[PDB]
Amino acid sequence: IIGGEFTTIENQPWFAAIYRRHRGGSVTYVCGGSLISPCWVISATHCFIDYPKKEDYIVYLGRSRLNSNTQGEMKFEVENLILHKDYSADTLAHHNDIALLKIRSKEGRCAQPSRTIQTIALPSMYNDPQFGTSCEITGFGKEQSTDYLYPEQLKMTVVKLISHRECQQPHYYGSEVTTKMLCAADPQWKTDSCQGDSGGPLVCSLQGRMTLTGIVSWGRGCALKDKPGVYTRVSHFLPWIRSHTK
Ligand SMILES: N=C(N)c1ccc2cc(C(=O)Nc3ccc(CN)cc3)ccc2c1
Repeated sequence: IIGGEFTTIENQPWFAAIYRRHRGGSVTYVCGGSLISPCWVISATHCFIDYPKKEDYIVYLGRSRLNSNTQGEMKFEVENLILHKDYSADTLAHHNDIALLKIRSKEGRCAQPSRTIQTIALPSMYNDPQFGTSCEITGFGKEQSTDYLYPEQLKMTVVKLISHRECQQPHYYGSEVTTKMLCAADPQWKTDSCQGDSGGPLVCSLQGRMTLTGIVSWGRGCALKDKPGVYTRVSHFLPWIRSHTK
């Protein structure tokens, strides 16, 4: 997250921290995710497509720092890694950038909701917020495009949704951004999601309900003028999510 503020997991309890175990035992941070039900985390296929072995992943719920075993956190392995069959990547645009991780503890259990571990509601069909609405993003991603380390403490920020007509302007993304994608950015271009925030949530308060409107997917650079963050429009994928979690 470029700009924004530092936060803790009690303010983002649906946030899942996803790591990968390498041959030799080293563990590194991969992407964010969101808890949609006790056994299921939703994220972005681009985070996993190059290393599609479910046994390699470690998922934490209730974790506030990259390298601290936060009090109340829960550690899981991935029982099922479901990638969207029509996923693809263009130079900038990522298509069908959505994945599901069925989680299980070493005892064979799913998440136990608590003050620091909670689900996030899915949106309803054809009902996304209007352009100009403020939404929040969360993640352990880069603080500056030039950084190589990620921040130790979880971050969040707030951005505004941008219309499809505006996002398709020539100086924005033209025809590369589709109706299955949602743009969001800062009008002053000072805060945005960045590398390492992929798969994490774009949460919008809509009609009084905190909703998982988007999943961090792609963008040209980070916090660049006329280059919004681009998010998978979760409402389009409700049939796919329902069918793959039954
Ligand atoms: N401007 C944004 N909001 C934004 C939003 C998301 C971003 C994602 C990546 C990134 O590194 N993506 C990526 C894509 C595919 C693969 C798999 N090879 C790995 C990483 C890099 C920069 C990003 C910037």
